[PDB]
Amino acid sequence: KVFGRCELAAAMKRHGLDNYRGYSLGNWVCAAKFESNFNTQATNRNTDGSTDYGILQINSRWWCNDGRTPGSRNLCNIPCSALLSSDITASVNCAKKIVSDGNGMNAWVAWRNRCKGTDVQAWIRGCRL
Ligand SMILES: [Cl-]
Ligand SMILES: [Cl-]
Ligand SMILES: [Cl-]
Ligand SMILES: [Cl-]
Ligand SMILES: [Cl-]
Ligand SMILES: [Cl-]
Ligand SMILES: [Cl-]
Ligand SMILES: [Cl-]
Ligand SMILES: [Cl-]
Ligand SMILES: [Cl-]
Ligand SMILES: [Cl-]
Ligand SMILES: [Cl-]
Ligand SMILES: [Cl-]
Ligand SMILES: [Cl-]
Ligand code: NA
Repeated sequence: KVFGRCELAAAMKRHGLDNYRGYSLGNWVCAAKFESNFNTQATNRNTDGSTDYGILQINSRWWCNDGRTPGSRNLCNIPCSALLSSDITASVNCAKKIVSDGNGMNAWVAWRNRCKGTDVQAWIRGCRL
């Protein structure tokens, strides 16, 4: 599914991401924009052989099982395929675990490089929330 901006903002808020670990909704929307362009089916292969999956490009090195990442973990206890669903529940639940791991949203390199410190409220401006 490719979400609309405000559509995704509303979904993330309904799943409790808004201000989760202190990160306002626009941080999450911004991250999803640059990770996936709001496409739940986004995948991308890393240099190390892991793969990032879904709206928030969650990686198989730690977070999910794809059967093809040697030595990896599955700390969200999900198949990585769950992260590609039109239903964002699994991506959100797993993102809550990631952002709690100690480095906050810096776990998303793209967040650090493109969202951190910017006017992230722009990403939710206008939306009925
Ligand atoms: Cl929308
Ligand atoms: Cl947009
Ligand atoms: Cl918020
Ligand atoms: Cl915001
Ligand atoms: Cl990489
Ligand atoms: Cl597993
Ligand atoms: Cl497997
Ligand atoms: Cl594996
Ligand atoms: Cl393969
Ligand atoms: Cl594990
Ligand atoms: Cl599995
Ligand atoms: Cl959803
Ligand atoms: Cl889940
Ligand atoms: Cl933090
Ligand atoms: Na894994």
